[PDB]
Amino acid sequence: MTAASIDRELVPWSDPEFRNNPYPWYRRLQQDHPVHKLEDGTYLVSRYADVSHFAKLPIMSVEPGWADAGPWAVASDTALGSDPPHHTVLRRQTNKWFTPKLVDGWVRTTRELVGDLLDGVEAGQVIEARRDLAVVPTHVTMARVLQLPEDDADAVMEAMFEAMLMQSAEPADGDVDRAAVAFGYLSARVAEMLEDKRVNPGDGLADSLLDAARAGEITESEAIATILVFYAVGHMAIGYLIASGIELFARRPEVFTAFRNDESARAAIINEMVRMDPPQLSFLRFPTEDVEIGGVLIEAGSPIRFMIGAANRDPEVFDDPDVFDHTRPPAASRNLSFGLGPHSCAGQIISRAEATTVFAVLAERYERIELAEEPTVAHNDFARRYRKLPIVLS
Ligand code: HEM
Repeated sequence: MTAASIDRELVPWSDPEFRNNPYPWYRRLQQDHPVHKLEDGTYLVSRYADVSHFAKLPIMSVEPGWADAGPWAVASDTALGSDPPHHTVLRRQTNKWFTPKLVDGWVRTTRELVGDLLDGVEAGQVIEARRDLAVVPTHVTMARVLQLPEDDADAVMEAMFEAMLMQSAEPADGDVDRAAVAFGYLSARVAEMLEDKRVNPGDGLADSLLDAARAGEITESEAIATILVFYAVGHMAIGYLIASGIELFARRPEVFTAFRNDESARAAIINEMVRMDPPQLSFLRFPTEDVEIGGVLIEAGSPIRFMIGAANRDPEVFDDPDVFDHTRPPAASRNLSFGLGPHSCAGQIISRAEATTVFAVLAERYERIELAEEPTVAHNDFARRYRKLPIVLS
């Protein structure tokens, strides 16, 4: 045995079966190696109590990983790659556009587009739900908040699929070059859109970010990067959650019937979907001083990968963690899928309302969702993805 063969036994990042369902390997990792140092120097932290306490500490920086991330170093000029104090100012620029009463307006776009798609079908028609119920409605919702052209969902989704390959812990040969191609496309399309906006300003979130850079609250590079990331990821993790929830309502029709029959249960159904199938499985921090976790001394500047998916199945927190149950008590009703601490997801309020909206419009019209064929997926060790989800509604 070697350190490398031990790591492959515990977390075979490239293995198709581990990509399709990592949860059996997470259970072993969490039981026997809850703070595990990989041969590359990354520490894997997988117990809920340890991720929830340590990952949000102020000593946990987000700067080093994104700064060294090649094509992804665009995130250094956003909240995702910025520490406080300037992190607070970058987040106020977007948080102020996604308060609950503003989100109630933005998700009218999601409702209108789902209603258009459903009005157009014949009875028994196969709907490709990944594009038509998840990616297009969410892309256009966010493009309309930004006040950017809304017609490019398919190329933006292809670009982001290519850009996410290199976020694997074991990128394939060529994956960093695929991300440079993808970001080259998105940066050129955003530059063309913002040149049009300079000449003809509107009053959306992209104009608010450009005004904040002109006022000196953020830099021009931070305005442009934040517009690019909200535009490009508006469809992505939220499109995965909507497709995952549609597959759950087909495989477990009694959950869709409960969603139909009890409005007061709808948030908790969605949150149980989110606990069980997080679209992002982990995230990195780099502590600014030495820190002991699980009796292991981690030196300043080491990479710590907090394993969200593994934590969300911790039987110290959730009884029968592999069973879907939307009636868990208040102390076992929350999860780490939108992160925590200052970098908790800047899309959380709009994402929960977009999923609520797509599921509510389907429940207004239909009693049952069925899979027309098995779904086609393209998961890796970092991010989950559907390629195709053909369904029939009745
Ligand atoms: C409208 C869609 C979304 C947008 C625009 C969006 C945007 C962002 C941004 C800008 C951040 C960084 C915030 C900061 O560093 O202060 C973030 C963090 C995060 N998001 Fe989202 N997000 C979206 C949907 C989702 C969904 C649906 C999930 C999972 C259910 C998700 C999971 C996460 C996680 C786990 C983080 C924390 C990453 C870290 O701490 O390093 N996001 N999101």
